[PDB]
Amino acid sequence: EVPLPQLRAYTVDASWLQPMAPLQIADHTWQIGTEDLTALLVQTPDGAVLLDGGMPQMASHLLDNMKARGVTPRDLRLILLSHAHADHAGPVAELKRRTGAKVAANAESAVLLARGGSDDLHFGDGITYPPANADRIVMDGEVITVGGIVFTAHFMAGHTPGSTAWTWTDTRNGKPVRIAYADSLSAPGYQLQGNPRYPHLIEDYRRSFATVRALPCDVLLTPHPGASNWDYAAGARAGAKALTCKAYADAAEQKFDGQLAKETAG
Ligand SMILES: [Zn+2]
Ligand SMILES: [Zn+2]
Ligand SMILES: [Zn+2]
Repeated sequence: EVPLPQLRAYTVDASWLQPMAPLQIADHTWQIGTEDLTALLVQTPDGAVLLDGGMPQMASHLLDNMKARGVTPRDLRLILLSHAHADHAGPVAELKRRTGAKVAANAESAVLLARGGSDDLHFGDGITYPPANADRIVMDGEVITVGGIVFTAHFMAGHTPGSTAWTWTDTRNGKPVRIAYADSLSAPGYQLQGNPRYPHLIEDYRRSFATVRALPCDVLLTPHPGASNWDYAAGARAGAKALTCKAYADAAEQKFDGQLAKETAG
């Protein structure tokens, strides 16, 4: 006689959980997550912004890195998200409890975050995390300002309904640097065609390829750094091989077209 299976934890490649010291991207922007998951700290005179936190177990590491940057828990003002999957929004509930931070997200991302990633359109309950509430709902193109840095939301639905690119202008060498943190454009294991839970999935992805292509984008970063050819473990040449937003979108579209053809054949 055979029991039901044990719950299966969401396990990931070791590099996704490998701590790294803060890596500066521009004057006010740092990568503070792990070697293979992005978490961006943007430091302003009036407090800090975090874009993504990575996995649930990364919360204390993020706070240690924030401390090393001179940002105390009370100084963290705002959390923004690429998308509300466990490997990017994982520690958000805990960060809210341990810091001053409030969350701003679009309605789709807010709804998914509030169910801790459960009943995912594609993953079901396979990949979940502690639920958190959004404090502010943003609309497409809406801006949020913290200590004079202005962040713009660009909706790029597909990977999740609420997938979002965030853009802001930092400086490097007295010159402006237009940073584009573009969300994932993957569809890992997704049913793309005739998906009853996401009927216009293909059209949304196609629109999202165009959105990403057109972002203001001197430097592209992505939640999975490898998608944009970043190597956080490579120090001074971490960003050297980084893709443009144009090249990222193109590569994603080509991958997506191949996946569509494979699905039709499958
Ligand atoms: Zn400044
Ligand atoms: Zn995801
Ligand atoms: Zn991911």
